[PDB]
Amino acid sequence: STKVVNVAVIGAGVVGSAFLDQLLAMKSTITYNLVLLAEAERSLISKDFSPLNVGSDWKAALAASTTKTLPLDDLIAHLKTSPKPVILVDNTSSAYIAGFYTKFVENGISIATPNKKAFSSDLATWKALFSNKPTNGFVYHEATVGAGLPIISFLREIIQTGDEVEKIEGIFSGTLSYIFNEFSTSQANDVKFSDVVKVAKKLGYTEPDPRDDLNGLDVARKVTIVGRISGVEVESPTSFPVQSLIPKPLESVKSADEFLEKLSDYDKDLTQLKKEAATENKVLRFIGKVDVATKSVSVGIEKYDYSHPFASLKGSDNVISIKTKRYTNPVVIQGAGAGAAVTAAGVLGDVIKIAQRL
Amino acid sequence: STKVVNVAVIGAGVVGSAFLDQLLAMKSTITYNLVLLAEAERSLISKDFSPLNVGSDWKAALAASTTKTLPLDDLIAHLKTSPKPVILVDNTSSAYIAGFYTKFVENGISIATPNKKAFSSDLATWKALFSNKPTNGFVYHEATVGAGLPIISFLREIIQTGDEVEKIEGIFSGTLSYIFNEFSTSQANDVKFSDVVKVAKKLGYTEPDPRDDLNGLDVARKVTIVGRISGVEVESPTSFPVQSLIPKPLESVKSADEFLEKLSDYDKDLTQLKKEAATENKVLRFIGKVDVATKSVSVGIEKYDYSHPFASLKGSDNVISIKTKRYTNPVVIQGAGAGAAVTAAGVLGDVIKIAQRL
Ligand code: NA
Ligand code: NA
Repeated sequence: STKVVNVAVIGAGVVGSAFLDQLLAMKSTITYNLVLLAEAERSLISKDFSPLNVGSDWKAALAASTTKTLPLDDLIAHLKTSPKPVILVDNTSSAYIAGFYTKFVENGISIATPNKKAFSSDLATWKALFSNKPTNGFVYHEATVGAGLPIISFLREIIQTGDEVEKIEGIFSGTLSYIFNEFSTSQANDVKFSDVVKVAKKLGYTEPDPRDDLNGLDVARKVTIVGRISGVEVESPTSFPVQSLIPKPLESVKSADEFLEKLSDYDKDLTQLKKEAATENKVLRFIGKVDVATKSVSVGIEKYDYSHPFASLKGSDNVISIKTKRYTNPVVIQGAGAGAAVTAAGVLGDVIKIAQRL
Repeated sequence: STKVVNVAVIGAGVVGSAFLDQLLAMKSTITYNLVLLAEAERSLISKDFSPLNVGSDWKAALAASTTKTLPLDDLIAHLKTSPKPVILVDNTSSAYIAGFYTKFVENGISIATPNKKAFSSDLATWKALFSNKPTNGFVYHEATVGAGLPIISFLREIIQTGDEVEKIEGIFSGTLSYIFNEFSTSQANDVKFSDVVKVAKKLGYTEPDPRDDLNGLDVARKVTIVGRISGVEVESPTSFPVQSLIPKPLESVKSADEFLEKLSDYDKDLTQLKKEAATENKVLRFIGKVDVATKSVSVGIEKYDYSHPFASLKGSDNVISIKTKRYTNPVVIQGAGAGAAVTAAGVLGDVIKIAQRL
C-alpha cells in the first residue's frame, strides 16, 4: 500500500511472541515495516527505518544480535527521526516503560499495548495519554481489559455516540474465574479451594507466584481503567476496597512454594463462605464493580443465584456486564480473557486501528 | 488525516431520526458536516457543502423543505463535487439504494448503514463491495447484525489478525427472542405460543402484522451476513434451510387480525415440542447457525441446556456465540439487538470509524 507505518516492538515474552507471529503473517493492503524488536538487553534495530529482514525464527535472529537495547530516551529520539508514522507496541508489563508513555505520546509515537501499568497509575498520567494534542500519537490498549474482547473499544464508541455508562460489573481475571468456576458450583461441591488453585497453577493458568493472582491487585487495575473510562476518576488501584484472597498468616512466607503448600490449611475458611451461600441458592465469584452515579468502585467476592449467568460461565472465560442509559438491560460480553493468541490478536487489532487512522 | 468530513444522509425514520440527533449533538475533535438530508420526496441540500443551516433543528426544516429528492445517479454525481471526503449514511432498507452502493463506493464515497439489503442479497454484490479497489470509499455496516453490538467489527478484526471462525450460533431477532424467552423456560409452564406472541404485539414488541417477525426472513438475512464474513459463500437468505413460524395456512390469511386470533389453533405442536424439551432439561430457542467446515447455515428452533447462556437471556436481547480456532470456548456477545437509539449509536460508530480513516 501507499500507506506505511513503522512498528517498534518491545517484549518477546508469551504474548509478544504470539504478537510478532501474527504480525509477520498478516498480509495487508497497508504496509507494516517492523523497524525495531527489543527483549531485555538485546535488540534488532533498523537504523534507516527500512523493514528488518527477520522473517521466520525472529526469536533466533534476536538471540544472535550484537545490538544492545537503547535507553528509552534514546529510543524516543531515534523513533522521532522516522520518515513514517510510528507505532510502538509494548508487550511487556514494565512500569519503567509505562513510566515513559507520556514522553512517547507527546513526541508523536502512537502506542498499542496489553500493558495495564500506564493506565492504572495516577489520573494525571491518564489525562495526559488521552489529551488528543495535535502533535500526540494515538494510544490504544484493548488488551488491557478482557484481552481481545472488545471491551474498551465498545465503551469508547458508545460514549462518543452520546451514551452514559451507569454500571459495570464483571469477572476480569482468567485465573480467578477458572478457580471459582470449579470451587463454587451450582451443586453442593466439596473441592478444597487450595486444590483448584494447585490445578490452576500446573495448568499454566496462573502466574509463577499464585499470590500475584490471588491478591486481586490485577482485577483492581482493570477496574480502575474501566472506571476512568466510564467517568469515575479512580485515584488508583488501591484507593478503593479490594479483597485479597491471600490468608493473612501467609502474607509473610517467602517461597511461593511454601505458600501453596500451606494454602490448604485455610480451605475450611473459604469453604465456609461458599457453604454460607445457601442464602438463596447462591454461588460465589470474584468480580470488579463500578457504580458511576455514586463513584463506587470495588473488587472482591460477590454472590449470584444458581440461575444468574455468572453462575454458568466456561473455563477461564471472564465476562463483563455494561449497563448504560441507553442499555437498560446490560450488554454482556464474555469469552477468554487470557492466553497468548487471544491477547496478542487484541494487540494487533489495535495496531491495525492506529495504522488505518494514520 | 482530514479534520472535516461531509455527511450525506438518506432516511430519517426510526433509526435515522435518532441517527441525526446523535450525529448533530456529538462532541468530537473532527468536524462532521451534514450537507445533504433526504426523506421521502423532501430533501435538504447545501450547495456550499457547508453545514446545512439548521442547527440541531433538522426535522422541522426537512418537513418544510420544498426541495425535491435527487435521483440516485445525480446524488452520486453531486457528492463527487464535495470539497471534503464524503460519507453516505443510508438509513433505509431499500434494495434500490443498495443496488447503487457499488457505484458510490466505486466513486470514493464511503458508506455507513443499517440497511441489510446490499449484504444479505446477491453474492457478487457482496464481493463487489469488498474488493480492494485503491480509490473506492469504505463500507461499514455494524447495525445490520446485532444493532449496536460490536459483532461485525469484532469478526473482521479477529479474521484480519489470523483467527478463523468455526461455528456461529445466534438469536438475531428481538421479537422472536422475547417470545421464546417467555414461552420456553426451565420453569416449564403451560404458556401457549399464541398468548406470548399476542402479548408481544400488545406490548409493542413486534411489527404491526407479526407475520413479518415469525417468518424468520430478517434472521436469515442477518445469518447470511455473518456466514459470508466467516468465510461461507452463502448465495442468498433463501439458499438454505429457514423455518417459518407462521402456520402453513395463515400465510394466506388476508387480514392481519385473522392471523393473530386464528394463531392459537396450532399451539398444540409448539407446546408439545416445548414439553419434550423440558423433559430433557432443554429450552427451545429460535436461532441462526453457521458451521463453516461443512458450509452449512440454517435458521430454526434448536434445543439448549438450562445451563447454556442462551437459556437465560433478558427481555429481547440478541446474542451471538462465536467459536474460533483461537477461542475454543465461544465468545458470547449479548444485548439489545434493536431500538432506535441503540441502533443509531451503532451506525454513528461506523461513521466515526470511517472519518478517522480518510
Ligand atoms: Na479487551
Ligand atoms: Na452490530
